[PDB]
Amino acid sequence: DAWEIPRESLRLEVKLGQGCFGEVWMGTWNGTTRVAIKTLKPGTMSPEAFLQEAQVMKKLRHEKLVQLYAVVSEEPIYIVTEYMSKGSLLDFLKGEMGKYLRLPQLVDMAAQIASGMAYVERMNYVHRDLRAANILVGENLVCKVADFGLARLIPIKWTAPEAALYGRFTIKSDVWSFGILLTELTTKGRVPYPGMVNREVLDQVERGYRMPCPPECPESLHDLMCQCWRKDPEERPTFEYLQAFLEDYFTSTEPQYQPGENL
Ligand SMILES: Nc1ncnc2c1cnn2CC1CCNCC1
Repeated sequence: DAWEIPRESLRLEVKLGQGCFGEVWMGTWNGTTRVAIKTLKPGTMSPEAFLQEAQVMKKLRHEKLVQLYAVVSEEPIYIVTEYMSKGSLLDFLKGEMGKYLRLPQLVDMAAQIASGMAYVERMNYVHRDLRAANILVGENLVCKVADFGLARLIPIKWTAPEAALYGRFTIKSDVWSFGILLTELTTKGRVPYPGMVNREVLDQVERGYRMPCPPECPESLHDLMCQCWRKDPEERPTFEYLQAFLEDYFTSTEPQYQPGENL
């Protein structure tokens, strides 16, 4: 790969996370470009298994997908990507900033993530783990889809039933997850299905249960969520449709919107 860079060119500065996969750092590339750097522990995971997230990232390029910059392919492995200054969308919604986010910023964020996924749709990829913990936020409220560790070319509260039960993962099961993501945005990052354990969630959703309209969220936005949660996967809307609806929301759908205490 022309993706390869020399080890001298990477300076790992501040640690940002741990795991069984390894760890993630903020750093510099070529002493100029700020970057996110992902480490594998040479022992714990397969080298080929860790490198697969990068393999898929080489083919995909879009302004709302976190961009690969470089790799170090030999053990110890490093994966260099663009640095997203504000952490995961989940931490952003739950944190100091969440207090001031109102519906117009939240729906814009939704529109951006929809655009990223529309690209994934057009390329015939599936993400399979779309949720606020796997979206990253940059300067100026930019949201980008991250973490294609599971993403192929054909977490039960975020997973569509047909996927969780029978392994049928498609772009339409991603659309379900997007519905769940809309509730994370509109509740400031609260865990979906509050007070329900996982075993209870599978049961309920199979029997037709769906989350109610979150406090102060317009019913038209809840109705979009319910479209993303249709039992029949092929009756769920496309990411191209969702992008456009969200982009146009405040003119076409909710032109009379007024600010409230939380949304
Ligand atoms: N590209 C990135 N920029 C900034 N932080 C990052 C990344 C990639 N991963 N991380 C670490 C976050 C830290 C918050 N929890 C989700 C993972």
